[PDB]
Amino acid sequence: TLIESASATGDYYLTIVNTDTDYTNRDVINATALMTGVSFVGKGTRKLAIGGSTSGEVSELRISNCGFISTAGIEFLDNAYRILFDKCALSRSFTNSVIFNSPANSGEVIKFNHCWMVDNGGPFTFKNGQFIFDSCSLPAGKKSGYFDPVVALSDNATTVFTNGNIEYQPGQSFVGFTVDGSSRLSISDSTILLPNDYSTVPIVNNGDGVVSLNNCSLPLYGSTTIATGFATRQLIGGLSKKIMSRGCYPRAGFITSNWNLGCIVSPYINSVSNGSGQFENISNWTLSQTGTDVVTVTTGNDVPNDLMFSTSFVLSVPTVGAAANFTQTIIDCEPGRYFQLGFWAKNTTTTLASIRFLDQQGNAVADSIGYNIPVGNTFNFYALVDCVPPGAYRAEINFNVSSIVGGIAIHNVIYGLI
Amino acid sequence: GKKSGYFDPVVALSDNATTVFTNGNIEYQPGQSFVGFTVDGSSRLSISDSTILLPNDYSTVPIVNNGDGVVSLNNCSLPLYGSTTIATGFATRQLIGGLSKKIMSRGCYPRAGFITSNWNLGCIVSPYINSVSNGSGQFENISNWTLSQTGTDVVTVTTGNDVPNDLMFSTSFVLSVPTVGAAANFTQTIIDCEPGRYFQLGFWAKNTTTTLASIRFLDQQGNAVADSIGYNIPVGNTFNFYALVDCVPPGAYRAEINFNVSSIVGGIAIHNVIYGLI
Ligand code: NA
Ligand SMILES: [Zn+2]
Repeated sequence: TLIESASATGDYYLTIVNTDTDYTNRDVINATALMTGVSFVGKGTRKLAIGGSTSGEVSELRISNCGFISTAGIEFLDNAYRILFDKCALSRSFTNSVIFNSPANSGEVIKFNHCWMVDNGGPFTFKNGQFIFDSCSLPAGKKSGYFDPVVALSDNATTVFTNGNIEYQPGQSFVGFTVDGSSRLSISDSTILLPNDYSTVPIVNNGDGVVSLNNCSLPLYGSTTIATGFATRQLIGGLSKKIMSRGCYPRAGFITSNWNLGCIVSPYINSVSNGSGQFENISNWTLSQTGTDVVTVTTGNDVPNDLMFSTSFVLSVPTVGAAANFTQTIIDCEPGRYFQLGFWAKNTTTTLASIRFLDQQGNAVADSIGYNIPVGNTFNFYALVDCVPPGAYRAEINFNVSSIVGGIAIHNVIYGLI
Repeated sequence: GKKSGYFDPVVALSDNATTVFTNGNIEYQPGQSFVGFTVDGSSRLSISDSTILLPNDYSTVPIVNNGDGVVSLNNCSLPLYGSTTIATGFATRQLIGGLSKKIMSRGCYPRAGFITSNWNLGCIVSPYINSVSNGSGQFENISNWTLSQTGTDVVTVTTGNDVPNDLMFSTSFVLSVPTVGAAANFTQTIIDCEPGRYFQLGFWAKNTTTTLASIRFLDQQGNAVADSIGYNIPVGNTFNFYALVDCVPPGAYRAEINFNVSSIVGGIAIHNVIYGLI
């Protein structure tokens, strides 16, 4: 354990260089390059530097069984790439955690293997570069009074997060990943664990950014505060529509009668069309009367927020005898795969929302799943995450209004596979 | 790169070998160009969460899939924009060569985006990721296509042998504009859309009229769910490959590939139209 003294000055406590600038010797030297078995305990003022404009290429360096605790971060300089952090701790950092400010001749396959990265007080700045997280855990929480330890991708950076855990402790709530410019984030075979009071989103996708989720355990049931102030109760924020998810599932299941506790992956995984009345008509929907009087439908400007749409459908029940079905079907079904269904609603009549799955001949292939929307004068988000049944060809979203004189505003209807 | 004067350092799978390439980088230095992976027999290659980086004058393909081989790409950064020399002499400007049609790709994307007005700089993953049918006139008719007149006189369409190469099809569509007043749309729609996932669109064209090619996405009721992406095909007397790689928009149910010809007496030969998800 190397504890930095209080009198230590400068910006760096350790700089890793290669005074051999010769090509012939590079592979010979870098094959055996090793730093192992040291815990560095800083005082939050000095960084670790890798490379340098005057250094030879620092690559294929194994940093194994090492700790970088309470430092001012790890900074990549010129000529630093393919560094292997092999089971290391990078925790309790001050001001910065990892600095990659697009240095020259740097960034190829930088891998964190089984790394413990928690309680940091500064961002992971990935301006370009290629970063791999494998069986890592982060962020747990942030250093109180400092900056969010966000993994911030910008320019043309890529980041893989696989076989790991994205978890926040109770009382911790901040964005963990941001994707900007033409950056890309891929998360696979991992768990994302959010405490009950988590009120933002773990991932924000901006610009030309891409986010892809693959066989991940997701917190899609239980919370009514996730993504407070976003377009929907969604796991991925931002306005970039380049969102992909396959094989993801609710962590420990989903109580299908409590759509009020549901969360979707993203509002852009949506094969519904005109799901918020943005066409200023009801194209892709049919309204089938079932009572004595006529239920009416219109498109209005009463919305919970205008982050995606400024319109909503409004179904009106003028008499106790009026009743109707408001229906759209979506040809987008893969049996055995989970789907997401979501919508905002403000209901003052009796509305039964349901989904069922039909085959190519229109036969229902399984029992429908219904949910009575609570009555009230506020918008609330509802979502269902469940598995597509065998034989399904098209999903059918239906709203049945009846019984009570009033109406329901329906905003941003969403259905897609995750 | 390769050792100068020696053999290609190709990763050559034969018989019943398997190979996984994950979390890594497949990159060639400037001035280096050779096939990096070959798949033969009943071998299988899977590439995941990796980058494939090709220099400016790279002129072949990094992967060749032969026989009963399988190649699968998963969430990879691909060089799909910028080069007109990739896969020189192959059936299309494609990243995977060979004749094996067992090609899969999900979650792949152009490395740093795609300037959607420059289809002349586009590259596709594979011509076998194709849900277009009769995309090259191989049926000797225009099944799955519609010709709709929009001007005076009549634009005509035939299938003929005018091709850039015979590696996949020996036929092409030929649209002919007889007068300056003639105009028509030549359209196929493909029900194969996953919102949020990238698509590939590609075709060979040799154009002496005014041809606006475009793709747009329609819902199940035929409404466009986003602005169409159009590309004016350059005029000339040579075949060139054009491609667009972009993201399927929300609400998309069917992709609509359209060629609008008008204005100039002449024609356009269209060869090996390709659309699929990657
Ligand atoms: Na269909
Ligand atoms: Zn893996």
